[PDB]
Amino acid sequence: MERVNVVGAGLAGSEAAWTLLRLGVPVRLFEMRPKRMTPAHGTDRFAEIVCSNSLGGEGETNAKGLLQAEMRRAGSLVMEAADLARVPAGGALAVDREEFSGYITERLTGHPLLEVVREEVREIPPGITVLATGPLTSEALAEALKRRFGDHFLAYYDAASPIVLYESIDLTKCFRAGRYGQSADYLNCPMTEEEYRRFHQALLEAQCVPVEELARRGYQTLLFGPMKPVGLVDPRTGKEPFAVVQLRQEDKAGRMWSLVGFQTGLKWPEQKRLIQMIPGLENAEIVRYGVMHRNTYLNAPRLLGETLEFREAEGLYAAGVLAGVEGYLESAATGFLAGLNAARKALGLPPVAPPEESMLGGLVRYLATANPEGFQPMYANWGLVPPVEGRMGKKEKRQAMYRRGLEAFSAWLSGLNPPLPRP
Ligand SMILES: Cc1cc2nc3c(=O)[nH]c(=O)nc-3n(C[C@H](O)[C@H](O)[C@H](O)COP(=O)(O)OP(=O)(O)OC[C@H]3O[C@@H](n4cnc5c(N)ncnc54)[C@H](O)[C@@H]3O)c2cc1C
Repeated sequence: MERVNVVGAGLAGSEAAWTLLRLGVPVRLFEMRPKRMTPAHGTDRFAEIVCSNSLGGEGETNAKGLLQAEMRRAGSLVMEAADLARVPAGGALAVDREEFSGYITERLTGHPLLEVVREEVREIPPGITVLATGPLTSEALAEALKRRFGDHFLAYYDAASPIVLYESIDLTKCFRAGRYGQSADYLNCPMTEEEYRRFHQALLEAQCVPVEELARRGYQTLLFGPMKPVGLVDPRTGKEPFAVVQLRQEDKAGRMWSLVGFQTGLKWPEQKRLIQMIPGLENAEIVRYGVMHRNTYLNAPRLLGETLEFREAEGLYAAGVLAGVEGYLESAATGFLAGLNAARKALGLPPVAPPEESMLGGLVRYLATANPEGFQPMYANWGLVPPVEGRMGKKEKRQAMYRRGLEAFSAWLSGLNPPLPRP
């Protein structure tokens, strides 16, 4: 019909291309490597794994585990490669990285419907196009995306604060409120002077400014910063608290709230330790840890639909880190969806999206509808899907969520018209 462009042959680009091919749609796959390398890549292989060889935990209480199962059910090339290249790593799905990318490279390159172009794409290609250029998207394409969609809707670094599950918050210790300049819908966690003092020092021991760097500059620094109580009034004392930690709603459904101004580079167990010191958050469940690093991505809530098609550019898609996710598997899975919808478009069919119970479904809903102001990248986590009701233990609830999501995803796949062929 029409040959579809896929820009970038990483995790997301490789899966997109494959999905197009599986549906008999011809692909033009651009990859600048090796003509131009990124600071993190060392080969010219498709889907090169640049760091850890882990695709995440595979257990039935792990959100990444559910996403693995969905992609396996979908006949994903990345999962096929991963299962073949698997090496023992207790708990996690880990791979021999060269075998993995070699297998993926061979399968794609040897497909007759696939044409590979070894060039840096400097402008958005016309026609039906999937952009999947990753955290180290070439500067020229990044600037082309800004020119086309707006210079505040692409970032070159993230600065993400920890996000906690709302249902894990002890709300008796908080209050909704804003100060002048703020929306009245922040959650506030008040601290006494002694509570702040101990918090500040634990932060020293834990080691757009990273929050720990502010502590390091002194006791007063945080208080002048993101923990300033000015303009707030505790309705439990009728007074302005000594200090506060504010939380803001991140997802449309309200299951996920971030700590305001808590961008951080602390190790994950240190973040957990620190957050559980905050009144209201003592047994809060962190579902997305804070990070700050070089990372090119689009503001998905301002730009994309749940289908991963650009809302204001028909037949254009983003996948992977560029689309606002984080993680090898998350990149591949959004690659799959974007490739599926791009293929459908080429075939004159309307777009689809997985259900909200599935991890991929929960993930793309979040990309499309999360809080757009200061949007940060998201990885798979249980905050993304509806909870299971009950008084049974956490592990049992999560197992149920896993089973319900994989079942919803499988039914969705089965309903596909046209269907994806068996692997
Ligand atoms: C240093 C580092 C460490 C990471 N560690 C982990 C980790 O431990 N675990 C984890 O889950 N994830 C990790 N990631 C995060 C992320 O999940 C991976 O980067 C993942 O590969 C993202 O998939 P992707 O397809 O979106 O991007 P990529 O896999 O990077 O694919 C993008 C491709 O597009 C190409 N490209 C870029 N610009 C152009 C252009 N203009 N024209 C043509 N081609 C272009 C690139 O050469 C690249 O091949 C890490 C990332 C980095 C940078």
